[PDB]
Amino acid sequence: GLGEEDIPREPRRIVIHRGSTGLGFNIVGGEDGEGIFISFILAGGPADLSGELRKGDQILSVNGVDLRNASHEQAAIALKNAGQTVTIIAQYKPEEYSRFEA
Repeated sequence: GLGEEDIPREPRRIVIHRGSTGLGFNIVGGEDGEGIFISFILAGGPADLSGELRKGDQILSVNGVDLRNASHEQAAIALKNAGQTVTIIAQYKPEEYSRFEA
């Protein structure tokens, strides 16, 4: 069925050190079964300088807090409260991201 043939990418661990405005990305999703996806990387911000996160990554967890079925507000709160050194588990899911961004 739909999604069964998506290419699975291995989840990755990305450690981000918070900067003056945050972690340097934005998120969409957290509603209607859509997970939390990175939609924006701020130029020069922590996520950018790390070089690892990208648009279309789903954030699976933040500091071990599961965000697979979290609301958008829950995800934003988790990111706000994650401290100075933030451990993100992300999985690049371009097929899904594309289906949800249409």
